[PDB]
This record gives sequence, structure tokens and C-alpha cells, in this order.
Amino acid sequence: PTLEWFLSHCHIHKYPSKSTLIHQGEKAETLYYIVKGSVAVLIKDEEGKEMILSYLNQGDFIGELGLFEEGQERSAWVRAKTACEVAEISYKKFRQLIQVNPDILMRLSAQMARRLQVTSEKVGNLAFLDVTGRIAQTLLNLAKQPDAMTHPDGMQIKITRQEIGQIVGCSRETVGRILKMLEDQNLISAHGKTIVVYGTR
DNA sequence: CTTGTTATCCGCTCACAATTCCACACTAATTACGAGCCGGAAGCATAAAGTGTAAAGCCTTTTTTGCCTAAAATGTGATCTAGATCACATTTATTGCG
Ligand SMILES: Nc1ncnc2c1ncn2[C@@H]1O[C@@H]2COP(=O)(O)O[C@H]2[C@H]1O
Repeated sequence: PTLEWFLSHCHIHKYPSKSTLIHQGEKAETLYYIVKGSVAVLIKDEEGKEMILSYLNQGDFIGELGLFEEGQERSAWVRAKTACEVAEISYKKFRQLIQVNPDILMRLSAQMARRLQVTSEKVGNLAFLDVTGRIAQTLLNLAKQPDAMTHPDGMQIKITRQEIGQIVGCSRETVGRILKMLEDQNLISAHGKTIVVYGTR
């Protein structure tokens, strides 16, 4: 449909792992779209602690905020998590496609609504719910993600002990303590990054 | 031889000054006077209907002030679990290469 009409003017260019698709400081002159794989977006402070806002899997767009208002810069950093195939379309030639077919814009701004609902309703849980409650909800949220692999016992995901604290809002030390505590009670499992939870499904 | 028109000459009335900015300093003479006349206005107070101004005399509406106190917001500090904090040491999992 409209999606196929979008790939007719794209520029196929594969990006290796640990690459740089979006550099905070450069000029936004290329729209990116995810075909296969996944990518992560995060920011940094003055020390070195990271902070992931939201994850973007396949079928999502990369850097679309610098399209509505011409003359902007890259907000956050976008590092390629895994081998992903991303297209390339200049914003200049994109604006001409909207004036002749606004329907194409109805697709991009359609995914910008869900990314706001999962963030606004998350703040409330990061002010009342304790560590046990915040992490508990996170386990189910990551299980609903398409990048999650089906497990005979439950769900198998791969996330570090830092990214967890960046979602529930806490220190990295606290995460490791509770994580190992649930292991003794036979509730979940962890072997570095891969965390297999139980009770799901 | 005398006459005409024509050409040359003169004095005359006639038409006719064009390289381009600024500064400093300086400058005007003369018709006889006196007495009598009517003129405008000096601005005087007057006075009136008409007009537009300038006191402040109680009403009504707004706006700051001081008021009361019923109901909601606010420290007391010593103990106690769930939270946070640094640096930069060492250990860990990411996508490939060969
Ligand atoms: N919380 C978020 N949810 C979804 N996308 C994001 C989020 N934060 C940053 N991004 C994307 O990261 C991109 C960084 O570059 P852009 O400003 O071009 O566009 C930004 C967004 O598209």
C-alpha cells in the first residue's frame, strides 16, 4: 500500500553493529526507517550514566522529529544494537510527497502516539511504586515486546542490570541485589544479561 | 546718353556669455513748516441672554484595609527500614572475523 510507495524512493544501506546512524550535533537531512532487527536510543549526563527513554523495534522510524519543523538538530544518541537494514530519504524530497499525498504523513505520526502513552503512564509508577513493584511491571512490559523470544517455561529476554534501573528509576547496585534475591526464592533466572522470568503466560 | 536692377559696402538694430563644489570676510543718499481737521481706538464700565466653568453637596459603586476564627496545613527529633553516592577496578556480553 502506502508503505510500498515509500520504499520506492529509499536508499538501501546496511549498518553494522555498534555503528552510528544518528549523531547528536549534526544536521538532520535524512529520514530513517527500520526494516529488520532492533535499535536502542539513550542519553548521557555529566558523569557517564546512561538513560534509555524508549526502545524501537522493527517497523518503526528513526529520527522523525526533525521533519515537522525545518531547521533542527539530533536530540538523543541512536546506536545500532544489532545488524539492521535502514532506508534513507531526505526531508526535502519528503515534504513534497506530503503536499501531494498527506496519507503518507498519517502513517508516521500514527506511531508517535503510542510512544507517548507508554511514557506518560510510566512516570506515575516511578514515584509511588517501590523497587519490587516497578521492576515487576517492567518484566511483563518487556515480554509483550516483539523482540521477546518464546520460552517453554515463560519468556526469555536479554537486558542488563543498568537498563532496568533506567526504566524503574534507581541505582545499578539496588537492581543487582534484588535480582539475586529472587533467584534464591526460585522465581526467575539470570546468567549475565539473559533474564528468564517465570509465571508469565 | 539715361535708365534700370544688382552687387558691395557701411552703420545700425539686433540677438545673444556653459569647466565643476565649498570656505572666510565686508556693505546705502534725497521733496520747507505750521495750524486746523477728522479719524481710529485707549480700553472704560456697562449689561444682558446666552453659553461653558468651576466650587464641593449627599448618593452608589469600587477598592484596600483590618478583622475573626473554622478548618486545613505544619515542625518536635530520635530510630528505623528502603533508598541514595562517589571513583575508575575488573568483569561481562554484544554483534562478526577467520
Ligand atoms: N522516548 C522516545 N521514544 C521514541 N523515540 C525517541 C525517544 N527519544 C528519542 N527518540 C528518537 O531518537 C531520535 C534522535 O534524533 P531525532 O531528533 O532526529 O529524532 C529522535 C526520535 O525519533
